[PDB]
Amino acid sequence: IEKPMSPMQYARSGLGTAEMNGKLIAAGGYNREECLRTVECYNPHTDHWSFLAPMRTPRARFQMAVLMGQLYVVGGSNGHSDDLSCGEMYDSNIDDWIPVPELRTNRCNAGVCALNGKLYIVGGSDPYGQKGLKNCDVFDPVTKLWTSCAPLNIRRHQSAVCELGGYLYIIGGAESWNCLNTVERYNPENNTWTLIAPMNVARRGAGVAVLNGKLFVCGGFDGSHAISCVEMYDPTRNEWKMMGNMTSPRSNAGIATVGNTIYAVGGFDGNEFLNTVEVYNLESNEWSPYTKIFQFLEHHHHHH
Repeated sequence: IEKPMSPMQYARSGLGTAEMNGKLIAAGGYNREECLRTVECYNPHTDHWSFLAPMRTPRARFQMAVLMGQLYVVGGSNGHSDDLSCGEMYDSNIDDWIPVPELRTNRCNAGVCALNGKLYIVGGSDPYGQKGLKNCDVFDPVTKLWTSCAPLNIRRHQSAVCELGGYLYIIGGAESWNCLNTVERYNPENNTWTLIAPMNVARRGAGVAVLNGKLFVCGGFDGSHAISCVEMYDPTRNEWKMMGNMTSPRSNAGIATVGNTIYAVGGFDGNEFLNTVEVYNLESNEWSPYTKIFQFLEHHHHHH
């Protein structure tokens, strides 16, 4: 009737995550052992993880966006001594990755996000530098043409990015070794970045999920700890609020909304690389690694 959620097969950090067909996608990332090209997929109804088609090459320190029902991955790094990594598009119907040569780059830890049918690429860094980038560039996957975009006010990498209400929010990150609690909002109507209410806690490698028309920033690294703090942002009020803490501290983990439940997966807890998963509960304001098993013949469930 109730069980702790099945962890991933591989421990992952610096992974990309996204929702698709009511399932949680966890692509790539790395750990103390290796870099990953495998893509895992959690079915909440059956509480099983399964593999999607692997990426062309191992990819970590990258971000993933959904654009018109399709996953795009941009940037990242490997252990193959090859800065260049072609962009990849995932067709959910075929279960295979399509190359997008126009998205080939060596940019790492950049915010990758969709908005008005275009793919935004914000901040990040060359795979060796710690100094951030202000750069913003827009890719139209239909016309395959790039277009210029106003730069950030503050250079940053490992920021959490997301789209809500037709604006982009870039959240925290790091400038050199300095973690940021600053948050910038992009307005595509007049091409501007605005500094909005900062977070309570400065974070790099934090994750974000949009739910109930609000942003839920979860985890990251505050210059000392890999933390488990969660603070929400309410656009209509322009202010942050500390929420229930994750059951594990996670930096550079995977944060995404699947259905109307926020999921947290993988990450680095300060000592070990994680493969665990947990969910947030909105009304109760609590995280839990437990899930209630779906039975369906009398007492029969997918765990036999």
